[PDB]
Amino acid sequence: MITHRPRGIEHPYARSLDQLYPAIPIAGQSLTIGATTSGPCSRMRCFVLWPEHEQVFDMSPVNGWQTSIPHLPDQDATYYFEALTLDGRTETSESFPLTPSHWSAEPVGHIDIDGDRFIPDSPLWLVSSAGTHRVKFALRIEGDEHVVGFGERYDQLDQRGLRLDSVVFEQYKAQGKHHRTYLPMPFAQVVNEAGRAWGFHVETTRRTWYDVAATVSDRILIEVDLGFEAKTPVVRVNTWSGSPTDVLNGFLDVAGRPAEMPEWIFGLWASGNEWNTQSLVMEQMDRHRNEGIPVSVVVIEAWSDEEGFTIFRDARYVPNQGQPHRGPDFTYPSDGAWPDPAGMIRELHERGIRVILWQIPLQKTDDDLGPEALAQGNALIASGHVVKEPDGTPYKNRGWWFPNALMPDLSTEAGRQWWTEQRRYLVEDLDIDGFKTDGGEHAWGSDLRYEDGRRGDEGNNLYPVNYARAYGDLLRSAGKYPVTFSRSGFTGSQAHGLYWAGDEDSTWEAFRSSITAGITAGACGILYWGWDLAGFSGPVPEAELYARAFAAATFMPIMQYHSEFHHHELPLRDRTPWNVAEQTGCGELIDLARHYTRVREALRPYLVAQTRQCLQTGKPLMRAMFYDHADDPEIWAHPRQYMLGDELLINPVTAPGATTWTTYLPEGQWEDYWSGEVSEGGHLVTRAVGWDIIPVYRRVGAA
Ligand SMILES: OC[C@H]1O[C@H](OC[C@H]2O[C@H](O)[C@H](O)[C@@H](O)[C@@H]2O)[C@H](O)[C@@H](O)[C@@H]1O
Ligand SMILES: [Ca+2]
Ligand SMILES: [Ca+2]
Ligand SMILES: [Ca+2]
Repeated sequence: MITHRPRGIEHPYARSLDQLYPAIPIAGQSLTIGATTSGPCSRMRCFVLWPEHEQVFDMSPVNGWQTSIPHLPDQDATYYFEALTLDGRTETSESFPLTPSHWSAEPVGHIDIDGDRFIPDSPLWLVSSAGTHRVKFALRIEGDEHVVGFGERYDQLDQRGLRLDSVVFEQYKAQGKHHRTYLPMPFAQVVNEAGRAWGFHVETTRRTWYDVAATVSDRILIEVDLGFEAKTPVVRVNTWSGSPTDVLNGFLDVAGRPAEMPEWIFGLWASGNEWNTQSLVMEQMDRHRNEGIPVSVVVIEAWSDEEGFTIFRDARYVPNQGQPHRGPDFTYPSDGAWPDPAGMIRELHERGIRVILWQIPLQKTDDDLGPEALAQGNALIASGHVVKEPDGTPYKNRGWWFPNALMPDLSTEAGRQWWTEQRRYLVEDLDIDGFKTDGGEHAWGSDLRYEDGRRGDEGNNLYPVNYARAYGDLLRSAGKYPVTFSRSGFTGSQAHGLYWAGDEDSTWEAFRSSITAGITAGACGILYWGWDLAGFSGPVPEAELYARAFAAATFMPIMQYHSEFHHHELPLRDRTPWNVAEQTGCGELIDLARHYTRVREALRPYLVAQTRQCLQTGKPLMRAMFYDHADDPEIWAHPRQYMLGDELLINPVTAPGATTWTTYLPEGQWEDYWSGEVSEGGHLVTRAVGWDIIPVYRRVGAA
């Protein structure tokens, strides 16, 4: 048969071979029409039925076929495809509607917005006979203003001069180079060089695009998807002005505010994907103890049966019909991977170490699965609590990671509870302390259905917010802090747990990119942020990178090392101080990890106290210079310097071969963290940088 889907697979940054490009066809511009066949074909044509004119296009093959209409007429039409199979059948497709759109400056909708930066007659509305699909409007920016926000960004702090968008996506590595993110938000601050700021927030969970004075040097062009249903269009844009802090506080009053968190999150977090037995985990924690490199949290990713992510690997149990297990349901073989998971967790607690288990918001449907995971899958579908296609059947994951997996519907209390009830015994009976809530970026499709009544145009970006929320609520209901550790999010994510910057190679550019990610994330109210120090993917980082990154990571909100799955191949890829020391032949890295973990522990009361202040003030912890020094033009030339709380100015060393490093100190008296040497502000200062030093300066208080 012939397959044609007007929007295609709806990969946000890519197009399939069976769609219209553009997906919302535009009168005047060109229209590319693709379709696929399930068997081989010698020929295919596209018939287009306008009122008085018929046209037939000989499509060219890329089993994909394609043609294009160079200048699209402004009339409603219909189209269908005719293919000739190699065996001589003529196949014919369904009938499809073509309703070309145009931009009009007529008051089709209303943009509800205050403040004097809105351009009164900039609104353009993309309209057809089907309705109103997108709006395009503008805000003016002045020659001394800088733009920071749009969530976690990996390319640069100041977004002025760039074209970007805000859609949840998984960009596997090089997020900076590709200009994408796991955690965007349709919000930004605009900060001038006299200390005053304004901000804006497009109140939607639909996709938004921004041209931040790239095309028009004094205009921020905003484009907003109005969505599948296409209803009289009203777009609400919240706005604030005052100090940079007033503006971020504005947004948090709407979006949500960070939670209180227990002090144990500020110790070193140990992680490695190939710690996949109880003995591998304990071997590493005993090594931490014996080396004097204290760890406060261990993350176990490869803990489960790798089918349902609810049961420890090799656990034995009576089969359930998909209802939740309790802890006494399980017997653990002595010679299995996890002989006594409750015993591991108890012992680790007795040592002061908390345990976190990886989770994914996907239910595998491989044909390899055992009976328990199939039953768990059928029970999820049977509950109704599954994201659905327009036809009502379950959404099958369109990615190549976990292909065709189901996606639990976490849009309602009942669906979140259904999903997390399967995991409750882990918290209540085995006593885990939290979850690495990975993923959430898998929902592609404008026309998907959620139980809250949203379609995919609004629900898909909202998914990771609901997802982190789900597990937080599980943990609260079990008497524990909502320590979730997530990589994706949206407006609302501020209130739900901790965040890390995702997947990167072990490179200097990724180190730089990660700093930028933490600062930008802080600037949109993601307070509890971390990253995989020195990178998690590929060969172990070179010694110099690990040294510089470990140092930097000591002065960031969440400090952890992690390593990617590598099939248990050789050499070992752990980012442990000892493995990186052995692979690099630099035994000194173990001492250095001792040194900086001692600094980390001494830093913990400051991290606790400054976090508490951040909750009241609204200011980030990992804090861009403009929050306290926006009246100093010179801060913008040093965008990878940042404040850690009110008192410390941090400047990581991000270049190999560096023996000195230069820092810009803002106005005031400053004190070298390591030597006590006093410098006066308003000046550049230079520091020797042995690997035991990262430039850090403390404000000099009154005597
Ligand atoms: O064993 C659990 C799980 O491990 C790997 O995935 C973990 C990986 O997922 C994302 O990429 C995160 O961003 C990383 O930090 C994590 O290490 C395997 O790929 C997966 O198949 C397996 O189920
Ligand atoms: Ca049972
Ligand atoms: Ca005790
Ligand atoms: Ca198979």
